[PDB]
Amino acid sequence: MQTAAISWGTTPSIRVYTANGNKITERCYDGSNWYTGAFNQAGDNVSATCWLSGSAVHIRVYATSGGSTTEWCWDGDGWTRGAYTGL
Amino acid sequence: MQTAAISWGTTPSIRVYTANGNKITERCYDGSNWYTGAFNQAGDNVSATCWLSGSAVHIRVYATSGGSTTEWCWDGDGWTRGAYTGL
Amino acid sequence: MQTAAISWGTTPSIRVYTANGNKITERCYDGSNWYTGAFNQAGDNVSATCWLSGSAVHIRVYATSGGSTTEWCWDGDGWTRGAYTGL
Ligand SMILES: CC(=O)N[C@H]1[C@H](O[C@@H]2[C@@H](O)[C@H](O)O[C@H](CO)[C@@H]2O)O[C@H](CO)[C@@H](O[C@@H]2O[C@H](CO)[C@H](O)[C@H](O)[C@H]2O)[C@@H]1O[C@@H]1O[C@@H](C)[C@@H](O)[C@@H](O)[C@@H]1O
Ligand SMILES: CC(=O)N[C@H]1[C@H](O[C@@H]2[C@@H](O)[C@H](O)O[C@H](CO)[C@@H]2O)O[C@H](CO)[C@@H](O[C@@H]2O[C@H](CO)[C@H](O)[C@H](O)[C@H]2O)[C@@H]1O[C@@H]1O[C@@H](C)[C@@H](O)[C@@H](O)[C@@H]1O
Ligand SMILES: CC(=O)N[C@H]1[C@H](O[C@@H]2[C@@H](O)[C@H](O)O[C@H](CO)[C@@H]2O)O[C@H](CO)[C@@H](O[C@@H]2O[C@H](CO)[C@H](O)[C@H](O)[C@H]2O)[C@@H]1O[C@@H]1O[C@@H](C)[C@@H](O)[C@@H](O)[C@@H]1O
Ligand SMILES: CC(=O)N[C@@H]1[C@@H](O[C@@H]2O[C@@H](C)[C@@H](O)[C@@H](O)[C@@H]2O)[C@H](O)[C@@H](CO)O[C@H]1O
Ligand SMILES: CC(=O)N[C@@H]1[C@@H](O[C@@H]2O[C@@H](C)[C@@H](O)[C@@H](O)[C@@H]2O)[C@H](O)[C@@H](CO)O[C@H]1O
Ligand SMILES: CC(=O)N[C@@H]1[C@@H](O[C@@H]2O[C@@H](C)[C@@H](O)[C@@H](O)[C@@H]2O)[C@H](O)[C@@H](CO)O[C@H]1O
Repeated sequence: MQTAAISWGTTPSIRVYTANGNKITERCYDGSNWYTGAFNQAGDNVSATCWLSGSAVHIRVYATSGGSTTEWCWDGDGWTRGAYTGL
Repeated sequence: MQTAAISWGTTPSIRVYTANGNKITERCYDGSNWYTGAFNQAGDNVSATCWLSGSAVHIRVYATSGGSTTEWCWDGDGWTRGAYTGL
Repeated sequence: MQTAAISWGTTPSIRVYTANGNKITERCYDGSNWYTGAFNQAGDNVSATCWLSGSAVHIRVYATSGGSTTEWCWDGDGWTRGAYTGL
């Protein structure tokens, strides 16, 4: 089981991505309880990065399944497939 | 052997967490030599994130041992167990 | 195959490091297409962190090959070996 962690803002908000059993899932903290996030994609390995434009977070998650990495994008309205390609 | 890296401030300070042999340890840079940090917890996988409140760093380390992830918190006065729960 | 991801600035710029087959490589985004970066070093595991001094990025990549981690530094003019030592 393998994780990636990101955080932003002053609360802060935290997101922890966990790869387990070929599934990546997401747990979320926004200042009170931890909860399960919307992100669900295939993979055995995960990394992530984020940035703020004002108060709005943008997240990129790099989900690797076997020999292929897929980027997933959060830009305020759902998870969308990004343009990233690997070697 | 698997690592996680965080950094903050303008020096910068860097912390590198290494999982090896079911032990996670910490090496630290604050502008001169690298040294061994106080963090020691069980795990075969590690991620980390941090933020600043003014000059004061807050660190969260996610230590995974088998099928369970535990959060460890640095908030200026020692490492304490966090509220994070996984699936 | 295992990745690390960093990002900076407002574009943003993103760097994704991938360890595969004992080689770590780098893919780069600066606002248009993804491209292959200059970084190439040995390892089966990678983490990374970065910071800005004004507009200038500084990157540290921690490349682990077997039982040894080596730090690699980007400070505006090529990749150089850092002072990091592990246990
Ligand atoms: C508190 C919370 O849950 N916020 C989530 C929110 O997730 C909800 C679920 O709580 C609910 O059960 O289901 C609905 C779908 O019917 C939804 O998935 O979704 C919102 C809207 O996308 C998002 O809240 C925003 O979060 C940011 C954090 O900076 C900010 O506070 C903003 O004002 C909120 O509106 C939350 O979604 C999670 O966080 C995202 C950044 C991303 O990680 C998601 O995958 C998470 O589910
Ligand atoms: C330079 C240094 O060592 N700072 C450490 C400091 O660690 C010391 C050890 O050096 C000494 O050998 O043992 C004592 C215990 O008897 C202690 O563990 O501990 C201080 C206080 O917690 C902390 O320094 C603070 O670091 C921040 C960095 O932003 C800042 O400069 C502040 O002004 C300092 O007081 C250092 O602890 C390390 O960094 C922490 C953030 C965390 O990573 C720890 O696990 C590290 O040991
Ligand atoms: C757009 C781009 O490619 N920028 C790279 C640039 O890489 C070039 C290659 O494009 C070309 O094919 O080969 C030459 C060697 O002959 C070179 O490797 O290299 C520049 C200069 O080092 C660097 O651009 C700078 O990037 C920063 C990003 O913040 C900023 O925009 C600045 O103004 C640019 O000058 C790019 O190098 C990449 O990014 C680095 C941070 C690091 O990740 C490298 O390993 C990447 O190759
Ligand atoms: C926000 C931005 O800089 N660009 C968006 C486009 O690219 C997506 O995000 C960037 C950061 C990088 O992760 C890409 O791989 C990813 O595809 C995106 O394609 C476009 C879609 O309409 O939206 C831009 O805002
Ligand atoms: C600093 C903060 O926002 N909350 C602290 C509490 O939660 C701890 O930190 C947050 C960021 C998250 O990592 C939690 O899982 C973690 O438990 C903490 O329980 C409380 C203890 O007295 O202190 C708050 O400051
Ligand atoms: C930029 C800085 O704080 N120090 C540089 C020196 O150390 C290198 O960078 C730091 C952040 C840390 O990663 C070290 O392990 C790494 O060696 C560097 O040795 C020196 C070389 O001339 O340049 C400093 O600017």
